[PDB]
Amino acid sequence: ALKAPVVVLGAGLASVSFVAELRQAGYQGLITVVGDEAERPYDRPPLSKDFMAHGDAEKIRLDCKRAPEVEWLLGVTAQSFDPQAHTVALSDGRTLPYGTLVLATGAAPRALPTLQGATMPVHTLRTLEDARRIQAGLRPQSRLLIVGGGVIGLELAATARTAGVHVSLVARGPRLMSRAAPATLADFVARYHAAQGVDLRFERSVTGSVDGVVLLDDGTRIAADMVVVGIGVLANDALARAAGLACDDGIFVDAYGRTTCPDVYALGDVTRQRNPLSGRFERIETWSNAQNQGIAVARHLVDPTAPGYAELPWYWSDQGALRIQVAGLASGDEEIVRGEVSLDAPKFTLIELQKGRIVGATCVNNARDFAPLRRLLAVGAKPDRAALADPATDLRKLAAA
Amino acid sequence: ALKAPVVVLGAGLASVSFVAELRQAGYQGLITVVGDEAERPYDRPPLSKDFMAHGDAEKIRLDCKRAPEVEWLLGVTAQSFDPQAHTVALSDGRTLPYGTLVLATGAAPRALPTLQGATMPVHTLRTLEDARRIQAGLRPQSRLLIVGGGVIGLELAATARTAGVHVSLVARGPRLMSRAAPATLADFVARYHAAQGVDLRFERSVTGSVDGVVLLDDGTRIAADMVVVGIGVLANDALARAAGLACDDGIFVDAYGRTTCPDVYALGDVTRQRNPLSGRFERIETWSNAQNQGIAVARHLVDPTAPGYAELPWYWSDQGALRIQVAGLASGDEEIVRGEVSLDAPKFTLIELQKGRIVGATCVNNARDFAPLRRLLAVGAKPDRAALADPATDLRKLAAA
Ligand SMILES: Cc1cc2nc3c(=O)[nH]c(=O)nc-3n(C[C@H](O)[C@H](O)[C@H](O)COP(=O)(O)OP(=O)(O)OC[C@H]3O[C@@H](n4cnc5c(N)ncnc54)[C@H](O)[C@@H]3O)c2cc1C
Ligand SMILES: Cc1cc2nc3c(=O)[nH]c(=O)nc-3n(C[C@H](O)[C@H](O)[C@H](O)COP(=O)(O)OP(=O)(O)OC[C@H]3O[C@@H](n4cnc5c(N)ncnc54)[C@H](O)[C@@H]3O)c2cc1C
Repeated sequence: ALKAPVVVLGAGLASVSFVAELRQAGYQGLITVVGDEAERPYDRPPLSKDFMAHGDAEKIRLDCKRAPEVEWLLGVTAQSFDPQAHTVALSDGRTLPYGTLVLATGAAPRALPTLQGATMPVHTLRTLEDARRIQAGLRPQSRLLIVGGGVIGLELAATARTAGVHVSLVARGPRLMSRAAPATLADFVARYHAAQGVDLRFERSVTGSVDGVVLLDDGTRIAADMVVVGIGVLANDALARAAGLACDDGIFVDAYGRTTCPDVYALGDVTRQRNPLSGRFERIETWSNAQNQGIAVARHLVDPTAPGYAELPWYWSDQGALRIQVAGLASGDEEIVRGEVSLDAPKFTLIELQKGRIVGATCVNNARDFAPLRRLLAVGAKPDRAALADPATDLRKLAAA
Repeated sequence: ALKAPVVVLGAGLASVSFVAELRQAGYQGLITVVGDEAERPYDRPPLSKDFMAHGDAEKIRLDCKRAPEVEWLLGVTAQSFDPQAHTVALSDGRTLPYGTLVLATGAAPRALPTLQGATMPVHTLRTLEDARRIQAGLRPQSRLLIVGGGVIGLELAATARTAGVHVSLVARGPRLMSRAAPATLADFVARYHAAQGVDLRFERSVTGSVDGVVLLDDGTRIAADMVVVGIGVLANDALARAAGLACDDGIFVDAYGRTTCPDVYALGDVTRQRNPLSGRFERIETWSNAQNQGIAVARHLVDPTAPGYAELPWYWSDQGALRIQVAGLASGDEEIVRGEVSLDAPKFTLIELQKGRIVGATCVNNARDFAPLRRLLAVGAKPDRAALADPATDLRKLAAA
């Protein structure tokens, strides 16, 4: 079952979390991790946040201390694996044997086809190298165009505005954060960014570019010194596809992290997995999934009596003055708004319900509300909805009860 | 790998095809098939076609002759399996051991929630029992309402009209055959059915029913003596879900038929699998998939050097005077029409292309064109598009070349 030696492909958060849990759970056999980036393993959320603003990579490294006795092959690419021979072929000419192989290769930013032949700077923001490259170009009074309405681009937008950079943003949909964000939140977030000077263009797509100017599908133009594309990511599932595993922009796994190939597991951004709230398979793209799924899969490998991965989804985003936290589903049949939604000292909570049952929650500048709401969400609580609205109500009391 | 004994859950076409191929390929160990219907294994396409019209079940049985030495447990339901203990629990109190378990449990018609409390006859059409029940009610001059725009309902519509039954049809979309049928075909098919007296209602949904009358979302009513619901099917994946396999309205499998649980495979209508033309996972709902996927998975189990399942999708439908055949994708960036599209002696061929490459084809009353088109499709031929249109052109010559 858990057969030594263990080989993990990828050295991001999912991998680090997985190998630390293997050790903590008591597995003492060989663990080897192959990571294509020549970087001490590091966390990505700071890259569009404090790192983009302050530049110290030694504040963003992951703690591999809870993972003793691991050989990390950094700067090495796994090129293929042979699931019959139980081997992995590496870019440096070496081959690793495995008893258990774990694919934790993450995802990469989607390229924008219309900007393929561009003769102006066009970047994406995924790696430390990407962040350093973008940061090197955030000159005060320069012009940045962000393509896409997702959180990472909005975090970059806020960071750029704080740095004195002019920011325009083009999104193909009618709202920001179309993925897993309640409309009420998305609308407020647009109002916030507009108030901070972001030039927002909804329902537009990029059709191309000429001599430093980006073209839009309404026949207009946006001049910029740099474009940062953030229209989503694609799973890094090429090795899985070539080896015959079931994949579709993501490696399909069950709650034990098993792929369709025996002795091969997958974790984190590279996986397509069940969302227990929707009951549908989705590629979850969050820090909490990478950590939590890695831990759960490791725990169950060492102790097969342990339950499978069962945590419900959530994420956060830091956009200037907005500390955003979102859990569960973006919508149900009812939204309750706790507090006022205002640009004057923003602070509010949203609760999404389905037939009286909490299926999601949002907190903006209210971390204290978020933890008990996630607990109510996890048990599918059906609380009094006037109480949920009632600003008197203490949610922590509710959660403990 | 292929470990004896073999147990298959489900005794439909996928199962029969799979076990016959195991025997033909040379596997000589135990094979036991569990089938919940107390019926000699039978094919479903006749149920909305000649069986509905003539009623002889002994014309629709599957040939199990190429599957010698198989014990068929008919009228028995598999209630669960334990993938650790390698056992299956049966409804008759017995337990089967397995070395290799194969889930071939098909799919069941979706119920229409708005008709749940109906006090008039409401049926679906999947089984021999269903067909006999519906047929018993096809009284000449009675009124039948079909809900859904799919092929099975249209086949029933044609059969009913031939039997002197008045037929109305409600579809929520703007066209018939919204799934895997080119719009050109769907439009023609509607014209055909309307000409044969079917009362077609597009862009309407059923909101309920009262005392023998069905209610629609445009505020109107349709009286009927019988409703047959055909709004699609849902995979019978409950045993897989309970046992911890990756599922989402269908059991995920790779091209070897492997699920995420070692020693457990799945075939046919119950699977969600890669469509090589789209490169996306889909639940394929066709006779040819059930047969071909069953054969390919069996072949590779006996001979691991054999390739995985690789056949491209296709189906046919018999609707009165229309013998419809459809292969590949419904659309690309180009459609070529061979022949005239006319209700006067219907006979035409459609070819769908993507950047010059054939990605799909349709034949109406032209079986001779269909076989070479499927061959051109399989190799992704890029033929001369004037030649493809040119009625002189012989496609069989093209295919052999
Ligand atoms: C800028 C940014 C900001 C973010 N902010 C937040 C946030 O505030 N909150 C939040 O919830 N989430 C956030 N995320 C998301 C989060 O960081 C991801 O969910 C997480 O990184 C996924 O971890 P992972 O280990 O699965 O994948 P990854 O971090 O992508 O790690 C995979 C590693 O494997 C490597 N690899 C791929 N193929 C091979 C190969 N063949 N051989 C060797 N190595 C290979 C990759 O290059 C990569 O280094 C952010 C992400 C980014 C990029
Ligand atoms: C009326 C009709 C007309 C059709 N016409 C066409 C056509 O013209 N062309 C075409 O391409 N396709 C057609 N099809 C589709 C085609 O028949 C299916 O794709 C095919 O039946 C799928 O085969 P299967 O073996 O995967 O599933 P099934 O035929 O559904 O067989 C599965 C069997 O497993 C049983 N089962 C489920 N759960 C259990 C359990 N726990 N224990 C034991 N047994 C269980 C089921 O009850 C069923 O008997 C038609 C289908 C129908 C219903």
